[PDB]
Amino acid sequence: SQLHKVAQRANRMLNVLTEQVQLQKEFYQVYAKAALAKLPLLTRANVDYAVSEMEEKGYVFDKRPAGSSMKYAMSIQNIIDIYEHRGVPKYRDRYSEAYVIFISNLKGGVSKTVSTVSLAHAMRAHPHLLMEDLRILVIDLDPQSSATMFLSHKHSIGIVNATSAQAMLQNVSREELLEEFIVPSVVPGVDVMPASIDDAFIASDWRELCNEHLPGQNIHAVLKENVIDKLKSDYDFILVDSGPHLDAFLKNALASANILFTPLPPATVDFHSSLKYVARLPELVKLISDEGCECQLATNIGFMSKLSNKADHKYCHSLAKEVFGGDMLDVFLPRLDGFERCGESFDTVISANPATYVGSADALKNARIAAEDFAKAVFDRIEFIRSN
Amino acid sequence: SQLHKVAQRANRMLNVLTEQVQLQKDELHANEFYQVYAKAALAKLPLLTRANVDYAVSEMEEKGYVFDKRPAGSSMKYAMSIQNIIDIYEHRGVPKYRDRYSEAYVIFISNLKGGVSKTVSTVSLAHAMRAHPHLLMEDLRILVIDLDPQSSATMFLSHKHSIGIVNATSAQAMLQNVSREELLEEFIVPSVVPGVDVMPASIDDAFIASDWRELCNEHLPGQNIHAVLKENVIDKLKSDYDFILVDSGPHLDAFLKNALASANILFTPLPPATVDFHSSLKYVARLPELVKLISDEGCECQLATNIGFMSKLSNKADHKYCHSLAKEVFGGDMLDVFLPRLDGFERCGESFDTVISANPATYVGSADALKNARIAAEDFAKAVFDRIEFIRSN
Ligand SMILES: Nc1ncnc2c1ncn2[C@@H]1O[C@H](COP(=O)(O)OP(=O)(O)O)[C@@H](O)[C@H]1O
Ligand SMILES: Nc1ncnc2c1ncn2[C@@H]1O[C@H](COP(=O)(O)OP(=O)(O)O)[C@@H](O)[C@H]1O
Ligand SMILES: Nc1ncnc2c1ncn2[C@@H]1O[C@H](COP(=O)(O)OP(=O)(O)O)[C@@H](O)[C@H]1O
Ligand SMILES: Nc1ncnc2c1ncn2[C@@H]1O[C@H](COP(=O)(O)OP(=O)(O)O)[C@@H](O)[C@H]1O
Ligand SMILES: [Mg+2]
Ligand SMILES: [Mg+2]
Repeated sequence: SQLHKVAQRANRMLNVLTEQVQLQKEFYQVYAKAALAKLPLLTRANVDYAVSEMEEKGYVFDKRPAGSSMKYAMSIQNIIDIYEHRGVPKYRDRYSEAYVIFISNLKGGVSKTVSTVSLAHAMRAHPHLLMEDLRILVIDLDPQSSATMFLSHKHSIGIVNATSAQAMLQNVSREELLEEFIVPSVVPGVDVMPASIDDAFIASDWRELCNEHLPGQNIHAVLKENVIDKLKSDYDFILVDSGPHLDAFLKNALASANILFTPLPPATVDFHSSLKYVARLPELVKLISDEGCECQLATNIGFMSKLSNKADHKYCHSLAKEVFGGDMLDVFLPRLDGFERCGESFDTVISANPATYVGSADALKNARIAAEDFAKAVFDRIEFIRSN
Repeated sequence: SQLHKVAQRANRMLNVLTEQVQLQKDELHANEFYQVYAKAALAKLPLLTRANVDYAVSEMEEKGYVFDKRPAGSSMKYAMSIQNIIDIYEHRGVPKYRDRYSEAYVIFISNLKGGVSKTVSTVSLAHAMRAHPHLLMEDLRILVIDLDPQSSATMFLSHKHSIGIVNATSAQAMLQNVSREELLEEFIVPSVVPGVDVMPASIDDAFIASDWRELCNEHLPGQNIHAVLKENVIDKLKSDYDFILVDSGPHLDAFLKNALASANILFTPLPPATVDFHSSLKYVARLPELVKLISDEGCECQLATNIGFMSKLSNKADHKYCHSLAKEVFGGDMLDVFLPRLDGFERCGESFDTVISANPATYVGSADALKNARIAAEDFAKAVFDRIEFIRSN
């Protein structure tokens, strides 16, 4: 019974490791005052007018020493406050309930996680969307916790116990969710409900686990009802990311989504595997419905992901347009060195500090712009869907 | 309901692309594996000498055996393939592995924490043992059973256009319960290295894992749901392979339980980062419980032991520390060799090549890098082979 023998030493080392991590436990972006004029609706004159009026009222802007005289170091919140002061409404002023996005595809490694966390940070901080003052939550439902690691700071969560899966089973109050399950990401305004390796055991025993702690509740509606419905007034966008496993987490994510996006890989074979997922989607929803709840799933938008300037890639892109037609996004996510490098250190191209970036400055810049163009394209497609 | 319309079109496009893929398929040739040895280098191998190699070659040629030769400047020179070397050992009367072990030994490199190298380790172990310079006299027959719908093992083992669109998968074989002969002819496919075969996987298997219980009750009425891989596949191929390695995704589902119930031994790749190592130890502590659950609902696992090894290890300060903790946890069951993080592995990984199969004439990296990683795979495979020999012979 040596498995027990090694298992017991393992159990003891865990407590030793947990102590080592708990004994170890920021956005870089600021704007010069003059730089705000480049933003929509702002001018050098109206920014100075709003700034002086706010300071007269008592507001204090962030500043940082610039050699001799000290200068304004506008944070994203400072900019958002300036738009508010000037009477520009926020996104929540026209939509009164969180919209749920699920970037999904049974084929793994196609960028579900990177496009998810990039979309969240880039919508928040997009130059043209700051006036929208977006509140965004990313719910991680993959036990591998890739979204969690991208959104938090290494020595911030350390060992996570309160996970999205735990919240689903415990069925707590809006207040407890906000206070004990949700954690802020590196970019203020974007939050994450983390995941951990222990959730793999939760997924495995979902049936029985639901009978015990959630007697009578439909097994596919647990995330929507015990978590998302309680946070509907606290966020403008809620993005769910799960692993590629066709299990309870994936089904609960599907049942809670308002819209789906499918990242489409460009290599003929990966594209082929992705189409099988696209072809069986209606089958999965039917299955969910027939045995419980209905998905208020609007449409499924496709976008090429990790696209390169290669004959075969352009060819599959041609085929994707044919398959998705109108539901094809006009913007794609290019394969770029910036995404690759940031991916290595679990940074989003929006959160990576350019001063620390171990790579070409241009590569980081180009990737940020790609993420911004993709986020703007997604935001506008969603605006069209919700405005009609 | 445009969801149905997009699906319809996706389906039509699928059929189109299937045909286009099938037409591009290129049949694989066993005599194409790149590795060849100079006749003179054979004397460096175990049990061979300059004189007994010269005698063996001459005696074999006299019986009609023909060794390939290639122009090398001023003369044509022998280009010895691994099969030619295996045949020289046989000519000399050296027994093979199957002459002392008559049933396949099942290995499962497992860990619920993902990206720890379960796949690259499995695939590198399979190719590197078969083609290890010091294990050629064993003439090994190795099968890799891919049970991950993402099919990473399948991709590493085959050539892009050698396999085509996959339908006959490991998961399908488990449900169809076909004969030994049908498995050998319709499901098993050869990898780029002769002697190492693969039972492939495909994205469709994700639906099979999800509906497992209903599918078993329907296609396999009355059979224990944890005993399917062992009884419908592996037990039938026991005389056909020396080692059978199983690779599944990092999901606690039927494929992983079926692999556990089938293995003779387990290896746990242990990642070097504190938190990853931490997630791995949670898996190691829960193993007994996993095995116990399977025992309670059906079959008993015959898992000998669980050997741990450091994977993607770097000569770093923090890594050295976790390596110490791993020793304390696994103790005598820690392998002495580790798989280091190396650019060769990373580059080969991007093109789904094994560092054993990668042709140095095509490698888009430094020659030293590929060579270093090939040697690291060979050292790891020999250590694993030696450890299993000790267990099986004592
Ligand atoms: N556009 C891109 N360009 C370059 N690398 C990318 C891009 N999108 C994702 N990646 C990288 O590809 C891998 C797979 O992406 P990931 O988001 O984890 O996929 P899923 O979430 O599909 O498994 C990661 O290692 C990631 O850093
Ligand atoms: N924000 C995060 N939260 C949790 N885990 C993380 C985070 N960022 C990275 N990780 C995990 O920790 C590891 C850190 O890599 P490592 O090379 O040890 O880092 P450093 O060199 O930062 O110690 C990764 O392989 C990953 O599994
Ligand atoms: N020793 C290594 N050095 C460098 N890269 C490695 C090494 N082992 C694995 N990798 C790379 O790490 C990734 C994860 O390995 P993989 O075998 O797929 O893990 P699992 O099978 O753990 O999901 C792949 O991109 C792979 O090529
Ligand atoms: N042996 C294989 N069998 C099936 N799919 C493979 C195999 N080797 C690689 N692949 C898949 O095909 C892709 C090949 O990359 P890609 O950039 O399209 O290649 P090329 O540029 O070779 O067309 C990988 O991302 C992987 O998903
Ligand atoms: Mg992911
Ligand atoms: Mg794998």
